[PDB]
Amino acid sequence: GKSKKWKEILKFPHISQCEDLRRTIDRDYCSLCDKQPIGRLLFRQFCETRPGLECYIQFLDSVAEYEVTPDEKLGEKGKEIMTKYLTPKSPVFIAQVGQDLVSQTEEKLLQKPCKELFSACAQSVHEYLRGEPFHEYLDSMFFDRFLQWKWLERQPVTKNTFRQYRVLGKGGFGEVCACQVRATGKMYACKRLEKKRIKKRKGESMALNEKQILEKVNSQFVVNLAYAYETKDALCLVLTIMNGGDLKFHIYNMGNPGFEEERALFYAAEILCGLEDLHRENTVYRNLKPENILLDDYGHIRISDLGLAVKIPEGDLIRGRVGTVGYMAPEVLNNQRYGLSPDYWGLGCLIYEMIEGQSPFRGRKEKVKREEVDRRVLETEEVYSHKFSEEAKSICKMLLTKDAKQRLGCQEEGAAEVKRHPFFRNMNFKRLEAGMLDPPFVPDPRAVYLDHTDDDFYSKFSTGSVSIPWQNEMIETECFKELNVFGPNGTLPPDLNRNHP
Ligand SMILES: Nc1ncnc2c1ncn2[C@@H]1O[C@H](COP(=O)(O)OP(=O)(O)OP(=O)(O)O)[C@@H](O)[C@H]1O
Ligand SMILES: [Mg+2]
Repeated sequence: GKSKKWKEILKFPHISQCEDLRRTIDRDYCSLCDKQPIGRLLFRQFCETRPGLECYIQFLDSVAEYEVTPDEKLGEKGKEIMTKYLTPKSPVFIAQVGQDLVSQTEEKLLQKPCKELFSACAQSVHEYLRGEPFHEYLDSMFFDRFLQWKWLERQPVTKNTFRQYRVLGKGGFGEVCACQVRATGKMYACKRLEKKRIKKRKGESMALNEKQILEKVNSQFVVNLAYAYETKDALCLVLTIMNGGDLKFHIYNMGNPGFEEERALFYAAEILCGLEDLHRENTVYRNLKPENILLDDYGHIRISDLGLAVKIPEGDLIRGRVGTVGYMAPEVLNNQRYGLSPDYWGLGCLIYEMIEGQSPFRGRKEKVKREEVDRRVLETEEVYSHKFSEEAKSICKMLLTKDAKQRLGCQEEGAAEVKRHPFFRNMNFKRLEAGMLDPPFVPDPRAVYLDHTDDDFYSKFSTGSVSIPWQNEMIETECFKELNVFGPNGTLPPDLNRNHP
């Protein structure tokens, strides 16, 4: 439900207003033609204009198809790409790949198909497009149009930018509205943080830390920040909305308690991919527990509640002793200096609890004081049942290795070590990362499953819209599709023409 007036509020500014942006935007190929959703479409749209560029995009498109293709049909899709782009006769023959590079891929398929067959040629294409095609696209009307989208992105976010609907919960610092953008109609979830609740607690530092972690992560498996605006009586964090309920609910109230191993595997796989993205920024999450893994409407999961997460300077350790009783890694309970390893401890606790329907150190039916829980965590070896394949016992007791020095993924290799583990022997992370795999359970839609130091913090926190999620909102809500229109027969529309404003 877009507002009746949306075409105006999202009206492109005239190109003449974007001059500041033009000189300040850093002209990085990978950012402007790929990381930024709308710049990606604008560049691809620029390549369709000239013919002989268009085959390079058609190629990269099919490589992406081939990299997820079911392993049974991998080489079958390879042959098709070979007879379309890697053969001199074909009309969409890509020449900047070189007759060398293709002759090598020709025997790569004769030497059995792997997902990285065409990865060679693809880089050859990206190395070319970064060159001449990019700098034409910059001095073209499609980057002028990209600047207009950026102009709208940087526009100021206020309470009137949204519609705050039913409240889905209550939080430590405030309630969690279910807000909608007026112009686009996209649904999000507000995290309302009452003012004085921060002021009395001196929680500014941990509030700003959360906002900053949230906006620096672009992951499918971690809640994303789309907006950070301040109001007269709160500070809002607009995030990904997740209505599928949380994992705790599905482990216990929907479960046996517990999942089939194959069901738990899917969840683990995504949680693992989620942790990998946090760990690219060398950020540690530390709050892994079932009730913090949320499900969306399609049935996929994301990691929620990052208020306990901190960036770690590369090659430096942190100290904490924070978390939840029974989901705290040994090194945390001992208040030792640690790195990212607590998060693989948490993976072990999440895979165990999903298969067995209870914590690896606390019976679902057990009364135990906090002390004995921790004692077990540090001293007792957990037990497994016939609910666990050999493969699943293995991964868990490796992730639940007391000594974080011999714990999975805690070596230089990292999460790559964990994906290889035989528990994911049947999991295809490329297709998972691509959404090709169907979640095991799909949730039914209609279900319930006062000074200047503050003025400083306020403005540091209230930075506005986040770039990547805001451009995705435009595309998703077909606001890009409708508004991104040019002139009849490839001519300058009036908003991109300097001759008449
Ligand atoms: N991404 C989201 N989408 C929809 N609702 C969400 C989302 N994230 C959190 N919530 C809701 O927020 C409510 C709980 O609030 P919140 O997590 O902020 O603090 P809490 O419940 O007091 O405990 P804690 O923060 O320590 O986990 C729940 O009702 C949950 O459904
Ligand atoms: Mg919270």
